[PDB]
Amino acid sequence: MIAGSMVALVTPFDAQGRLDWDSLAKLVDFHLQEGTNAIVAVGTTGESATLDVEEHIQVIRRVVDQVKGRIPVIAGTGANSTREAVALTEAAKSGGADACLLVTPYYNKPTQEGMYQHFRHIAEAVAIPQILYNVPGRTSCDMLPETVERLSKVPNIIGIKEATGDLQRAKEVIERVGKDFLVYSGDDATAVELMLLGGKGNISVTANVAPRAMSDLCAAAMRGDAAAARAINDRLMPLHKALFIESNPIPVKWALHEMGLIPEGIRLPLTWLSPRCHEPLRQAMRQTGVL
Amino acid sequence: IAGSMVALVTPFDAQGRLDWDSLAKLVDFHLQEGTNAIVAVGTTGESATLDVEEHIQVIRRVVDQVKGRIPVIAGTGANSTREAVALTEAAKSGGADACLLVTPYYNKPTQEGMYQHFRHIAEAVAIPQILYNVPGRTSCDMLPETVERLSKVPNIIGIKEATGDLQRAKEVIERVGKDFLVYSGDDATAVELMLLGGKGNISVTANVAPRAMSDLCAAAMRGDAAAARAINDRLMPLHKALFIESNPIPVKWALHEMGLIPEGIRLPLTWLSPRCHEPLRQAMRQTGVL
Ligand SMILES: [Cl-]
Ligand SMILES: [Cl-]
Repeated sequence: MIAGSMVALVTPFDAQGRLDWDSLAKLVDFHLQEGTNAIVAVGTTGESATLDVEEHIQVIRRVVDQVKGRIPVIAGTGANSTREAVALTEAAKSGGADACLLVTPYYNKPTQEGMYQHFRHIAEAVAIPQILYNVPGRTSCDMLPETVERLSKVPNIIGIKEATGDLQRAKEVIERVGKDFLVYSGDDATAVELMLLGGKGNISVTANVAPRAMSDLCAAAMRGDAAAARAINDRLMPLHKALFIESNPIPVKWALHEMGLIPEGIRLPLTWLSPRCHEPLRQAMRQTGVL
Repeated sequence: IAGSMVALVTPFDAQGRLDWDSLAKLVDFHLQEGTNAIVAVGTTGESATLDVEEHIQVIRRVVDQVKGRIPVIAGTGANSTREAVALTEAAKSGGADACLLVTPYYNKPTQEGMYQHFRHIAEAVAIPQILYNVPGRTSCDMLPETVERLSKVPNIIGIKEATGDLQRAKEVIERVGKDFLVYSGDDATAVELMLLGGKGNISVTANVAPRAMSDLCAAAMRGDAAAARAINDRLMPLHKALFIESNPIPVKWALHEMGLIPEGIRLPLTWLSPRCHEPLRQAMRQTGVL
């Protein structure tokens, strides 16, 4: 089921920037062992922007083939061209993905109607479940709740990753969509509150490094155990903050390399975490018991 | 590379196919009306929805028609350094005089990552390169300290500053060498950026008012503030209405109304909403374009 703690998985690169399949296999085994509910491969945390079409499908198949159906595998397949998004989404389907996550078009600032038409088009073009993703702090556009509600009535559009961290927005979306349309957090610091409001999962950067804790956090929030959920969240807060001290996924790749899970590669225009940021993150990782 | 530089639309037919005859009409319109350069396949040209093959073909077609009469600048930015290098290499082979490279959108690089991205591209491809800062689209802002660093890299010849912030414009102009040229990417304020020492405007409004834009840039660049401002003030209703919905949705409606292009635009962009037709039509009539 496409709910709970879903890791926004990094894509590990060796120091020359090439895909590191051995390291990817370690990460997939770690999630399998620690209670992660789903894996999101080749999204923003996975450096979607710097993977070419051939690499995008390679990663998806390698994750799908290793997971062997044990938990869902969701593929990032958004683009700011409708045509490209269709091609990425068809590739995910061919690759064996259970669902796709599609960011709102970045850069070109479509109207709300253009957002509707874009997602309506992709939903009809490719028969795979699709999850919308609203992150205005990256895309420079905001899919408003009225538009989310319209798309919630389309076949194959199963939910939304809402990344604004605006809990008034979360509540408005949750109120306006059917109970079958699931609202997931895209903001690790506030995800507990979004799930307590009725959301059904967290597509999480923190989960890369604290998957068991995040799995426990989502389960607690999702059953309404507010005290338990907030307790884990409050303990993780320094790590949620540190993991965005420079743009995600720079901090989390540093953290995963410190854990011995991945190599030091990251592709331009992203850079390895600045040394001025290493202390706050290392401290958070020790404090939460991750390292 | 200076003056009124049109941020040229890419015309499509009703089924979304490239309309080469319409493109040629537009290039002739600019040649006749005093436009000083053409920026092909940028933001106003729907770079996002052109595939690699289409991108280069548009550049090739514009270059070949222009025949050296005015500079042709190609939009070649990307949010992957690897992609940006390929676009830039392609434009150079295609005969572009320069390339315009947006700062990486969506993935929010650090300032150091911006430096390394642009310096890599400037080393990789021997074609003049113009930086492009537009935080309202990219969700990152290239700060003047980074602009200055890059202004020392060979091959990096200028910057299109689209923030509309004239204190930002002044800071950039003061920090960089007199050889590194600062161009406006905000039509409403471009006149002031040129009066501050900027050297052109990479303009949406020039698509529909090329003569007026050319006259405005020439006045601003020789320091005739009164004449530059009077032209700009005249055009202001059009500058505003051309962003009533995200550019290039309004300007494509305007160019179709003028009879210059067909009514095609590629998803996720949509044809101008009906409620926006009147204010734009009125602004075009007020300003003498229609
Ligand atoms: Cl971030
Ligand atoms: Cl706009």
